[PDB]
Amino acid sequence: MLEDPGGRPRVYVDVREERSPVPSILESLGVQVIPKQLPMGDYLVSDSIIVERKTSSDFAKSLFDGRLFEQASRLAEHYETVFIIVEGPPVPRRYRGRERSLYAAMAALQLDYGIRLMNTMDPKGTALVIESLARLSTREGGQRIVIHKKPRLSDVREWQLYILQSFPGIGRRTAERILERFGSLERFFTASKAEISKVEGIGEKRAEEIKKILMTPYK
Amino acid sequence: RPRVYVDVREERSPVPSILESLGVQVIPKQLPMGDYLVSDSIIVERKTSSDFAKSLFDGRLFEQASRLAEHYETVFIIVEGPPVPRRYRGRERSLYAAMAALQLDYGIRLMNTMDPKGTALVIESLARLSTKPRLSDVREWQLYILQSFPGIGRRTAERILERFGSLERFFTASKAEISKVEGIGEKRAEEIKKILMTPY
DNA sequence: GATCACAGATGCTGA
DNA sequence: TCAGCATCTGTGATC
Ligand SMILES: [Mg+2]
Repeated sequence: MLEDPGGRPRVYVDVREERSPVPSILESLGVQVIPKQLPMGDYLVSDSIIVERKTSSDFAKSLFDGRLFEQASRLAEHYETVFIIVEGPPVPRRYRGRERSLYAAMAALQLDYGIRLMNTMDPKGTALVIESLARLSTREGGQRIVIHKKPRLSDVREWQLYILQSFPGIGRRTAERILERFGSLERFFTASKAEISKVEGIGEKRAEEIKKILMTPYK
Repeated sequence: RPRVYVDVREERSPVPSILESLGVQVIPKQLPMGDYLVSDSIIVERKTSSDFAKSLFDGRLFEQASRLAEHYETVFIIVEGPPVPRRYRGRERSLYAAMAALQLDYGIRLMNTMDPKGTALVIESLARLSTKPRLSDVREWQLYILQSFPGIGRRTAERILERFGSLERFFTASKAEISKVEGIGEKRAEEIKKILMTPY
């Protein structure tokens, strides 16, 4: 339903991912690819889409590490839309028979925290899926769809949001609202019980908690 | 014991037999659309990889996607086989793009399985499956929050709070003040203040 | 036609 | 994706 094509295709790569064949492929499809340290995940696609890239075997490996679902729930807490892209065959040779595990995980990542899975065949596939997501999610809409003014994509904003999210009571939406209000973390970290409760979604109780955290001296 | 309703016309599929033999109660119903009804909320659509592709290029896939999405809260399309069948090497851009569009514009969820075994494993999983961290002492929330800054460990978070005794105090300290803390140099300090001070 | 208090709907966080 | 519950809101009783 969203109609209009958006701006210059742009995404941020986390540094740990920078190494991939993926970024060069991405640039080769005309996507601007900016390598930065992101709080989480490997590709920042739009303000509310994070992408975590995993080879089918790292998918497997981290399922049994315990790594997978910790990472999973973090991503799902902080971004409104999480894509895990699995690159290569869903079940690698080395992992046959353990398939009941793998597919079960997939079904759980999907139902438990609403994460979204794409399976790609190679880097180029991942690079295509990322590029399409980038394009699709930009796009401002047509019939009866308001267009809002949208914050420019940045890593610095992402961390500003990651830092706000770490507070009790402060989640995805509120962190955003806190930024539009105060314009700055430091202006926010400086306001009063009163002013922090002005925010849609925060009450006296959560405001008190926040203030008390900001101010209580450390023994 | 998970129940799943299988549509009559899916019943030629190899999948349901495997389902049966994993303890899933396979019941045939006459489905309004879809291949397996996993709950009232959750419908599954099973397509072979080159069926997915064939129907991408017919324009049936997106028509089907439409009805699935309108008539059910959650929609899965399980695509059995490699995402890009040989017949379609060279149109992959078109395939993945459709996968992107299915998820962002229709909200539809995809799985990719390697064969009927996987598809049945996935279905069974869903059938069953729908059947810090921090806790409030202020001192601890403090060490948590600081530790979500780039580069900052627990030991550095400690030392930060030793020097400045308060977050509010740290959050307003000078680049020079901050970068002197042990385990925060110029590099990490620059980022911190950039984070602290960059406007919307 | 305005306030208000409060009970229950909304919409969030946190996973 | 969704439980659990904080925050918000619509309602209707009163002035
Ligand atoms: Mg990764």
